[PDB]
Amino acid sequence: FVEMVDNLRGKSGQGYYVEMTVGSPPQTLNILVDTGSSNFAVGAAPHPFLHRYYQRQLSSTYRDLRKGVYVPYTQGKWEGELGTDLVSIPHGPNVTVRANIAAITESDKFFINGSNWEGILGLAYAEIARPDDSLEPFFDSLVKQTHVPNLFSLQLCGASVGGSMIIGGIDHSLYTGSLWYTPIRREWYYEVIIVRVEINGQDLKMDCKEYNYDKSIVDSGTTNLRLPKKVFEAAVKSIKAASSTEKFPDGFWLGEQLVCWQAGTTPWNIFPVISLYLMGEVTNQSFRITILPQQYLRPVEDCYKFAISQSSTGTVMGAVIMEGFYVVFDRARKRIGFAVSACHVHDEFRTAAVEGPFVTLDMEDCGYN
Ligand SMILES: CN(C(=O)CCc1cc2ccccc2nc1N)C1CCCCC1
Repeated sequence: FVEMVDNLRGKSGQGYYVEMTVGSPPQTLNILVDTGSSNFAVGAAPHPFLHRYYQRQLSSTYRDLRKGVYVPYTQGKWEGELGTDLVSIPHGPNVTVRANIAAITESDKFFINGSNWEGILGLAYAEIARPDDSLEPFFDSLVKQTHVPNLFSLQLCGASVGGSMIIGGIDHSLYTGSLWYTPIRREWYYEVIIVRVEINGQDLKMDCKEYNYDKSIVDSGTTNLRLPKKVFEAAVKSIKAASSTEKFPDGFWLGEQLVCWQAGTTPWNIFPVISLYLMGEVTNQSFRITILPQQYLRPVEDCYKFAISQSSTGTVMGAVIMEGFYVVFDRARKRIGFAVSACHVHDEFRTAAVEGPFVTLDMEDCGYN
């Protein structure tokens, strides 16, 4: 798989993008890899923050579907025109496909001033595809129209960030130890169930249904470990406690202040490891993934951001979790797999782990209905 190794680039906080081409002749764009959504959507107008944008008038293989899409979200929108064209991924499988494409023609707080990407790649399922599930997501089209296997994996290494998106298989050189799989609970987002949370090998001891209220998902497009509300303060409370070897203001933990140290020495030890238990492949079986403080204390370009934060929408295992591990989205088998990443950052004392099996009863009761 070397061709696809290291095919991802980005900037701290600005996401991961892969190079893609659209239309005939090919028009190259940097597209952001997002497992949190299901639309393939790209800039078509000369927005001032865009380096490049899709010029449909140049493409003989462009086809208007004569329909629009409106995608509002919490603090922003994008809006555009549906059509189809031929899509290819240079540092990826050697194929070319006809995919749905949303020509973005108006947006608000969508493009990042500074960033170097011009569209988004929705890697999740039809159910959450805008405007409706009849709009076949890109990856569905790829597997349907070639012999590329129904799976992809992501190794986010994290100014310049890099990684790999291995379309069609798994590159063993990218991870150590063993993959452990958690089932994709439903095919809309990459929904999974967390069955237990420790902070310093010490159970948070909360009703496990809290952890997946209303949703726990895996999302390359989100930066933070975002936790649900109750869970969040409970973790904070425990994190706050394990970190009593020093004080910080309330606004910090709340993601309203930065927190400053001296570029002489990185402390680290006074911060707790976080363990998440995820439902295993078998009845009553689970496994745990373990992040270090390097994963959740993120330098801003010497003050870091506490990269765990609260949420209304559920749990979101963002880059914080994902850069710890090789993540395999085994869509063929309705499961997500986790292994200790080969490129993740680690000191000499502690390390990110994927360990099992453990015994965990009533795991299905941790889901929400
Ligand atoms: C707020 N953002 C998040 O990723 C949070 C969760 C998320 C929201 C989305 C909203 C609309 C379309 C796709 C989305 N994908 C996501 N993963 C991003 C918006 C898209 C580009 C990067 C910043």
